[PDB]
Amino acid sequence: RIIVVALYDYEAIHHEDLSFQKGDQMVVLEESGEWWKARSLATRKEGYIPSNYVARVDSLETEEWFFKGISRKDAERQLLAPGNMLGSFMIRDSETTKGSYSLSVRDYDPRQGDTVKHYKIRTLDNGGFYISPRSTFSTLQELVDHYKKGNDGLCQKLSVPCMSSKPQKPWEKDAWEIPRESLKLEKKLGAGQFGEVWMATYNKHTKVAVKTMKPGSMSVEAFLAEANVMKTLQHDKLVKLHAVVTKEPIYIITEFMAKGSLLDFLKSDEGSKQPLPKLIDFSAQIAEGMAFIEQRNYIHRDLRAANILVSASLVCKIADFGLARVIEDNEYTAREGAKFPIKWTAPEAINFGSFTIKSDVWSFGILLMEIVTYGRIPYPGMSNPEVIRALERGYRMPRPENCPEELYNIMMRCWKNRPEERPTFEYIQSVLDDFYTATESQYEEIP
Ligand SMILES: CNC(=O)[C@H](CC(C)C)N[C@H]1CC[C@H](n2cc(-c3ccc(Oc4ccccc4)cc3)c3c(N)ncnc32)CC1
Repeated sequence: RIIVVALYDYEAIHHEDLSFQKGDQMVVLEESGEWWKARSLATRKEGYIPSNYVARVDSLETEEWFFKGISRKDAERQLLAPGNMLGSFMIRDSETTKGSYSLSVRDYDPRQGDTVKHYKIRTLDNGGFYISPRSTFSTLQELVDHYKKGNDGLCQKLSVPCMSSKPQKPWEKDAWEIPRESLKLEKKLGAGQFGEVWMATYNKHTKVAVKTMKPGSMSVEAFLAEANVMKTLQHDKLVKLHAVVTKEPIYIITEFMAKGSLLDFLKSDEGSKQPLPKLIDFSAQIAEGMAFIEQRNYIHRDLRAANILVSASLVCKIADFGLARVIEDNEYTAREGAKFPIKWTAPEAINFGSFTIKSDVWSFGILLMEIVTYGRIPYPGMSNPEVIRALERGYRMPRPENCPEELYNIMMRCWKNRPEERPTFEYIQSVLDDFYTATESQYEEIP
């Protein structure tokens, strides 16, 4: 008997889904995938449930102020989102002390502006918790109630839990290769060289995006082989690949991203007004996604701002990872013109077809420049031959206005002519994640 309790409200969408009042209790039967088979004790109706809507009855996951499965950086982004107030907080699993916890608190001061401060919650050997030795607690709930009453050494008195929203429904069971009839294409979002993108509805209940590839552009078997790898590249900063239609014209079904391409967003009324530290955060998010791709020994091949998508909450997600590999070169695709962009591509990829994670690093440097110029064409005033010849002679784009020198230094590292001399995305991710807090302590040393 493994027992869980519902967190959010969820109703039937598929064959056998159940009732989810905000506080119903159930027993887990099976645990394969993100959909769990389970039986309820309330009115005892049965079927399948979304695992991310439930939580173990004795676990901290039931608490409003506990955020399971997020990082320190995630925590900071979430707390700094609009709608949160001074003293907004969360408790999360510690990233640097396994089994222990961390408290993250939204702070403000006129010098540093909006920040998030982090505290180590230590566990007592015989039970309980403390941040400072003079104030111990039997439960994390007692700790929270204590610091809601007064700061007692913290940067702020705790106010309310970090705002959150009901998570995405997990994708339907075993609906990887889906029938084309399951999709109603509702709005064409754009047309490109080798296909179109539509907003669509999947089986009357789920909003998705559908990339519709032109006949002649891809092979079903080649595409599917690659797509079966793509779908496993699951990370908060990569766009989620839900499903495919494995018949020409091949369809690629992904999560819908409300603010479209980062390139378009940077050139929009709203995006053109993002302050520099937000631009840096965008850059960090993309680098986190690319560090994942690097860790997974994968290659993007066409990294640039056009292929970054932006969510309604301004989360950046990498799209089209690996796709260029399975776009075919034939009479059909040739009729369009110009497969990959010279100004974004590493010289060894151009010259020899050597695409690697290091040519992606080169491209990332170009993307950084796209970001800090709000979407300007790379190498303004230069033709493609001019770019290639200048690069060969050690020319690189100069630092533009409103670009921190350290950011430009990262670009210059990305643009080493020898690929082995370019940094790892693991390195880039670390320097961008800590861009403004490099000389600052990890956690607050509270007395
Ligand atoms: C004037 N501006 C325009 O015309 C610009 C295009 C320019 C920025 C170049 N117009 C474009 C701007 C991006 C728009 N777009 C593309 C995708 C997408 C991307 C990749 C997908 O497939 C994948 C394949 C492999 C791995 C991951 C995903 C699926 C959907 C997408 C989405 N999921 N949600 C929302 N908008 C999306 C479409 C119209």
